[PDB]
This record gives sequence, C-alpha cells and structure tokens, in this order.
Amino acid sequence: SSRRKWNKTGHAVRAIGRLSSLENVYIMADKQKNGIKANFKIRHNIEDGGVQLAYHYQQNTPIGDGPVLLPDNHYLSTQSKLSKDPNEKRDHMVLLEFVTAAGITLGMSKGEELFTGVVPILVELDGDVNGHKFSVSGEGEGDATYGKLTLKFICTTGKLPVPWPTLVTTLVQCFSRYPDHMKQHDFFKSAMPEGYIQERTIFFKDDGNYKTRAEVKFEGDTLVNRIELKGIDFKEDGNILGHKLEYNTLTEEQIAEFKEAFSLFDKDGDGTITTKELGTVMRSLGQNPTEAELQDMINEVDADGNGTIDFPEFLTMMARKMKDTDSEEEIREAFRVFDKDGNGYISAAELRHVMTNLGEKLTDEEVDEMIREADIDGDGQVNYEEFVQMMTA
Amino acid sequence: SSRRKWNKTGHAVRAIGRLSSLENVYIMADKQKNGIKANFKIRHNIEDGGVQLAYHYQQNTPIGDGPVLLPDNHYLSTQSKLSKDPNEKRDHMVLLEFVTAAGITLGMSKGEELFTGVVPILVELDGDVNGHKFSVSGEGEGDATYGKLTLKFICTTGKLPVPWPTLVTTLVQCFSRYPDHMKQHDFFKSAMPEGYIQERTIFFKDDGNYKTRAEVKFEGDTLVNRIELKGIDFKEDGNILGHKLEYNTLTEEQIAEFKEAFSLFDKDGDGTITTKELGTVMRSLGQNPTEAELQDMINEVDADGNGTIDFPEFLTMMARKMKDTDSEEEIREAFRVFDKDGNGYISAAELRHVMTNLGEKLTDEEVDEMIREADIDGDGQVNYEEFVQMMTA
Ligand SMILES: [Ca+2]
Ligand SMILES: [Ca+2]
Ligand SMILES: [Ca+2]
Ligand SMILES: [Ca+2]
Ligand SMILES: [Ca+2]
Ligand SMILES: [Ca+2]
Ligand SMILES: [Ca+2]
Ligand SMILES: [Ca+2]
Repeated sequence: SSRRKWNKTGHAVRAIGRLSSLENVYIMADKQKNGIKANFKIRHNIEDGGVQLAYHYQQNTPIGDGPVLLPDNHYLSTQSKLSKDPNEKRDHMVLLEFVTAAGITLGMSKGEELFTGVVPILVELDGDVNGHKFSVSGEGEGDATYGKLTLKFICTTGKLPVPWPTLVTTLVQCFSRYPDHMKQHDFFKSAMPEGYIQERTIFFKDDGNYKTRAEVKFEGDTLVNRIELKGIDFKEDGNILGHKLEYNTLTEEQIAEFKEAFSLFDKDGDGTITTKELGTVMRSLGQNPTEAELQDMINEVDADGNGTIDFPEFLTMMARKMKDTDSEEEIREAFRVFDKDGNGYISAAELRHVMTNLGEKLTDEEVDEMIREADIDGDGQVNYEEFVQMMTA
Repeated sequence: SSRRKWNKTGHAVRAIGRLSSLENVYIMADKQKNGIKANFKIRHNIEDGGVQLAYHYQQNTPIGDGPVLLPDNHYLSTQSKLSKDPNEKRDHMVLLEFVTAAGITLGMSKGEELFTGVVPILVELDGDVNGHKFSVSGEGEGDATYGKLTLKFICTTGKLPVPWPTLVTTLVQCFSRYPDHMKQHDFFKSAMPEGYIQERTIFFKDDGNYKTRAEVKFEGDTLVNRIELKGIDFKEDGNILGHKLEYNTLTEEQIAEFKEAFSLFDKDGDGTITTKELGTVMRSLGQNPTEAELQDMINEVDADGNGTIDFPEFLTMMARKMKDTDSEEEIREAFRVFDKDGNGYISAAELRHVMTNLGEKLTDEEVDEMIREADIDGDGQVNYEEFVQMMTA
C-alpha cells in the first residue's frame, strides 16, 4: 500500500500541473488608451528535455482617430505548425496557424468587411539582441473566416542569432476568427484600415528579455506588420543565444483535405456549420433527422457552446484517433453510404451521385478516373477491399 | 488529384457518421403519466467485426402518490466497464459504471437525501426469450455523489441463453449524478423511497425484441430492482441466440486511485471541485493564484459548463494520454513540487509535508516505508531517477 500512497499523491500533484499550464492569450479592455491589454505564457521545448518559459505582456492602441470596439474579457486559442522548405537555402521558417476567440457565453465594425476574403500579408522586422543586429522578411496570406494564417519568413542578414520559435509571437491578431456572438468584441479588425500599434515585453525565465513595437495596418490591398525588437541581458550559454530549443518540424496536406470537406457543409461560406446546413447535407444523402436531432449532434462537438460547428471544432472531431477496430467499422459504414443499391460494388453512377449531392462539380470522365485509380481487378467498379485500400493507404 | 477527390469525399461521409453515432440517453417529461419517457441507441460490437444496433424506448411512472419532479429536456452520459471474476465458476458479469446528467445550460426533493452516501443494491430478473427461461441475481453498491455503480451478476439457472452485454441496460438510473443546477430535474430520486415502474421495448435490428417491466424501490436500507423480461422473434443463428457479440473484458485499479486523488481536492465531499477548493489545495503547496486565474483553469476542463469540476471531468483530464516527451516533463515538474529545498533529493520530511498539506493522514513510520520502497541506493532519500521508476513502473 506504499505504492498506492505514491500513486494517489502523484496523481494530485500532476493534476495541478495539467490545470495550470494554459497558453491561451487572455485579453481585457484598456479604456484609458482606447485599446486593449493582454497577458499569457508560452512553453518552448528544450532539446533533450525541459521547457523554457516565456512570459508575455502586451498592449495595443489605435493609429487613427475613429471609434473602435473595446471588448469584455475573453481569450484566443492558437495552434501553430512550423516546417522547412526543401528548396530554400537561406535561414528560414514556414508557418501555419489557426486561431479562434472564446470565453464569452452565448447571450449575444466597418473594418470587419476588409477580412471577408483572403488577404495578402507582408512582415518586416529589424532586431538587436545583446548587440547582435539582424532582420527578417516574410510574406503570405490570411483567411480570417477560418482563423487561418500561412507565411514564409527569411533571415535577410544571414544566420538568425536566436531560435525561430522565440520570434513566432512577434512575427497579426486581426486574422483571428471571432464567432458571430463575439463580433462586438473584435478590437483588432475594428481599428482597420488605419491600424494599431502593438507593444510587448517578453521575459525568458532565467535569461534575457525582448521588447517589441510594431505597426499593423493596410497599405493598399496588403496587411503589413512592421516591427522593431530589442533584446537585453541574454546569457551567451543560455537556451536562446545557445540555440538549444526544439524546432518542431496533423500534416499540412491532411488539414487542407479537411478544409475542403468542411466547405461542403458550410454552404454560405461564413466559416460555421448550422443545423440548416448539416440537415441539407444529410438529406442530400437520404437521411432526414429532425431539428432537435440535428442540434443534439452539433452539441456533442460544440466546444465553445455557440450552437454551430467552426473549422477548428470540425478539425478536432476529425482528428480524434480511433481504436483500429472502430476505424474499421467507420470505413464499412462509409462504404454502405456510397453503395446505394447494396450489391457490394460502388459504380461510377453511384460515386457521381454521392459527390454531386454533397455539392462537388466534376465531369463523367473525372468520375471514371477516380474509379480507375481504385479498381484493382479491372471490372469497372469498386468493391469493399478496393475501397479499404483507397481509404487507408 | 483523383486521390484528393477520394479523400475529401471520404472525410465528409465519415464526418456524418461520427456526428450521428451518439449513445446518450435522451429524457423528456411525460406529464400525462406524472413521469418521464426516454429514447436512445446502443451499439454492440460483433465478434470479428461489425455492430449490432439496439434501439431503446423507455417510460417511467411513480409507484406512490406523492409529488415528483418533472424535468425539462436533458440527457445522461454513461461509461461502462465489463469484466470477469477469476474465482467464479457460475456464468456471470462484473460491472462498473459512471453516469452524469447534462444538457441544461447554467442559468439555475426529499428522496435526494437517501442517496448522499453509499447504498446497497439488489437486482433480480426473470426472463423468457423465444421460450428459453432464465433468471439473474445481482448485488453491489451505488454512490450517486460520483455517479458510480459497482455490481456482480450471476445466472442462477445455468448458462445464460443471450449475451451479457444485451442485458446491461435492463439490469437503476436513480444513481446518476445530477449537478447542482440540475437538481430540480432529477425525477428518479424524487420518486423514492416508494419508487417507480420502468418499462422498455428494445429492438435489435434485423432480429428480435425484448420487452421489460421493472419495479425500482427501497426495501429497508437496500435499493431493489426487480424485473420481468420477454423476448420474441429472435433468429436461432443471429447475433443474440448465436452468442456472436463481444464481451469487452482504464483499469479498475487506476480509476480507484484517481477517485482517491479527486477526494483530496473535493474538501466538502459533494462530488465537485470549486474555485475555493482548488485554491485551498494550491495554497497548501505554496502557489497563490487569483480567483480569476482559478476560474480560467477550471473553464478549460469544464465540459458541461457549470463552473466546477466533477469526477468524470477530472477523470477525462487525467486520462488524456501524453506524448512520451510531454509525460517526461510532467514527471520532472512533479519532482520539483516534492523537492521543496531544490537539492535534487526528496527527504522523508519533504514527502510528509506534501502529503499532510494535501490533506492525507499517516504516521512518520508510514512515510519512511514509502521512502524505503522507492530508495534504490539506500541513502534515505529519493533522487530523480528513483522517482521516475516509482511513478512509471
Ligand atoms: Ca455556414
Ligand atoms: Ca461552436
Ligand atoms: Ca452498388
Ligand atoms: Ca473492381
Ligand atoms: Ca466540493
Ligand atoms: Ca463541470
Ligand atoms: Ca530536498
Ligand atoms: Ca536514494
């Protein structure tokens, strides 16, 4: 029973750790400066084990003179993916991010209209850390409907004197997705096109700090983020100047596939799936759930409780990994949806029917090429074994 | 791009399947009968692949004449674990379940008082399926504070003529946990001690049906469920009479360890952790978060949005499996909490301090035995490597 004592005590201590390790961006109004303030912590993994904490303090204020939206307390949730470009010989970072706003319970600007489509982005940074001067240039696109950013950054001075992950937060929160009931709390878009000034201090525990000032604004059709950074008090042999942090190089391909699938449900392209939209899709495939049943389905996956499914919630649902036998049954059920006449073979006619009903457009010849790619035995249709290979390999 | 077409289309079809496979018990009032009705579906795994659906329809009405609570629409969420007793030679089933009520947004009987502690349970069933007569007897305990049931059932007529999993739903929803804001919607406890009648029809797709009637009531200190079951139209070679269903024999031990840990937080024993309680625990270990920070922590794991953490939410948080490197860092952080003076060794004095502050009672000699079990090199303290072995092996 000594072991029972160790276990029970260890569980309680670990519970406290799981509860307190949140990396969300917590935002409040700053009415005195006609803007907002924020605070949060980032946990950077150290190579070969450990974490380097980075404590962030933030303030934003408008550049122009027009009225802006000042929010109730809330937070932003972010997922980032870092990678490398096989063809690029300069020191660089490729970045993909999804961000959503939450923390205000369902009971509920001109700049918002500037973000309804895909917007080009330019980022320019001049830095000086412990006297080491450097510059960074980036370009890409933002798609606020999905809370999505995609950019590539290059060090334009040679070798970057600090780790790329430490610069991610410095290198456009106007691209966050604010849900319908939170539109009156989106300070960032409300300040456009004239823009805002964003300032931070970032404290690296047991090491130095960065101080940053940036201007974020439209220049023509392009959203531009221009930044100055100064770092002081860094240790030559610490995790930053010593380059001891992990560069975390699920896949981009898969996420893009899931985005395309999401769009088949999201008929009006506003970035969320309503009961009306889900029902339209289900009826097109021959299932006719009631309004209450549709709402029961949505409720299960509705993380922020606003009653509709956004892309990150859809992504979470589809990313959940299954027991190999549960995944097997899921594929059998999918096969039955395609095989409309139940004869054990999916015909070209059946495949076209399912695709066009979902809302996809393609020619008969394109449908035939799909059957060809899957049709191992050459009989002109797709049997169950062929379907499994197509879906899982 | 044929493969891209297959993938995107398959994702949409699988999404529809994940959304529509809910097994929750959906409850509504039945005002005409002074009771409730419910409907739900159960998915039974078939050996070697597939699922056997069982469509459930349910009605409950009070036995006695006193006033009862008639609920707004809501649902019950259930997790079940089935197992065998190595010592038992009779045909049998061991069962562990946790059930909670939800589906009513935070904006908000005498029988309730009968369930504040641990209550003994007796279950008796007489059945007849396609003319095959059988009986079942079970005994165990219910602990509604945690929504917990534990029982063992025996077939008292010999070999059971149907699979054990098909009888689980028939074989005491008064043991469900209703959260504070939902107490006025708990019909089941409000009907006690006189009790209620529970009737169901259960339709097994492509096969026969069960019809059941049960009386659920107190006899002395014991909650008793006495049932008659009649099954008709079953196929001799189907999944039921053919015994082709899986018996799903995470661990009971681990769950009990986690329950003990939960109790260290839940100071007043009401089955939920408030910000006051979490703060009390954190302060006892030397951390002093503000009220707003405590609420931010709770919000992340607060599935039903009522603002506090119940045992199944705590269990979900602690069951989430980590990347091996993330789990490694979690254990390093736990070690630092124990090692108060930071010298790299946990002393008996330090271990006692952490345990007694959490609220555990034990003697100095019992603390020494814990150190002994972990102290591989015999120096009287626990170093990091010894701690890792104790926590992970
Ligand atoms: Ca939509
Ligand atoms: Ca939502
Ligand atoms: Ca067919
Ligand atoms: Ca074929
Ligand atoms: Ca409590
Ligand atoms: Ca809760
Ligand atoms: Ca020590
Ligand atoms: Ca030792």
